[PDB]
Amino acid sequence: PRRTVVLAIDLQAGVTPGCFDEEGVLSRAAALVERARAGGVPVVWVHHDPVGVGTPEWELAAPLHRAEGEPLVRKNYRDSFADTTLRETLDELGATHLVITGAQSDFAVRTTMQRAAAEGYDVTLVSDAHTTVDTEWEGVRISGEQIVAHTNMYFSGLRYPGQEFVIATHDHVAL
Amino acid sequence: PRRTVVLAIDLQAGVTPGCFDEEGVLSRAAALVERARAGGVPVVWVHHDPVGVGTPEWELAAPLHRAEGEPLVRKNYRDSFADTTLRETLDELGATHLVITGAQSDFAVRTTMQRAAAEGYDVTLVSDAHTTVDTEWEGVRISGEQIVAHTNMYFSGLRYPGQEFVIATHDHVAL
Ligand SMILES: O=C1N[C@@H]2C=C[C@H]1C2
Ligand SMILES: O=C1N[C@@H]2C=C[C@H]1C2
Repeated sequence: PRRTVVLAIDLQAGVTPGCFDEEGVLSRAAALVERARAGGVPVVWVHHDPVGVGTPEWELAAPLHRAEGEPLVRKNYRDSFADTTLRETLDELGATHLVITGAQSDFAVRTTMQRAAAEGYDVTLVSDAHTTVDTEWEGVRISGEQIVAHTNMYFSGLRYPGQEFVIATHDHVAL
Repeated sequence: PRRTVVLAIDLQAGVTPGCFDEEGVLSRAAALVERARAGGVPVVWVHHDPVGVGTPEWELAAPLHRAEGEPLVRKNYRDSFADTTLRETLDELGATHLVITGAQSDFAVRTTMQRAAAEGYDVTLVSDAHTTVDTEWEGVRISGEQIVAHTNMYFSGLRYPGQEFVIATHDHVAL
């Protein structure tokens, strides 16, 4: 019995500013959430507490809004499963398939989606609904755009025995 | 009781050719393995069977050589723990800390090191002893060099409760 859950990670006012394609990604994530709501697909929100619990920066970035009855999981690390209520929350919902949108592509999203895969979930990465910022290391710059693209490349070929991984845009993903 | 194990991933003749800094990375991985051997630190080799089991491409890339008594784990997926004897092998050795070198940075290395973190290991990524190739996706090119650099950036800040993650060069890593 496949049950899909939309998992929206760290889409917070203090996280998304300055990210690649910021307005576009936030708009498509919002559309995805609305599509899920209309289809009766559960949405689970994840917030990174070190952004500053109790501050406006911690709250959802516009135009995102949490609806009544939608779980919210708070975390202190990149992995949304690490020392959190996520697994318990997903088990209570009977989730088998996670549709992931959020930020940042190379940190919380990267770590959570691979953890999800390791735990045995089917996972769909929403290719046009995650983002991050430009960075540089070891004397080379890597743009947010490159990281998003490389992230989608990686996920499109990800495989685990008995598990299914799908890459799709926000308007194509099967909910 | 911290026990360090050097985990050398997919350093195969059919994998490394064309990779960024190919000769350098292979030479430093070899040096690391020799340092580990001299220090009595166990080395565990991982080979990707889909490279072509029984073919020369599957075997270790020069100048790497496996020593007597060094375990070898065979796998079919990016995650070296997925449907393999890795965990059993590491448990038998009492491993608590994994020092990771190998290829490719963005596939088998990326997936194995994050899985290792999820499983609860302390992990050290050997910053100058992993590599991959240039690629492109969504109309943007990302060089092997950029992927290696971004991989090291990611790992340097990785955190889990009660776990330690270290980034260090092959000649600096504590064995
Ligand atoms: O990807 C991410 N989301 C939170 C802010 C930075 C990391 C943690
Ligand atoms: O990183 C990697 N090592 C093997 C060849 C490609 C992936 C699997």
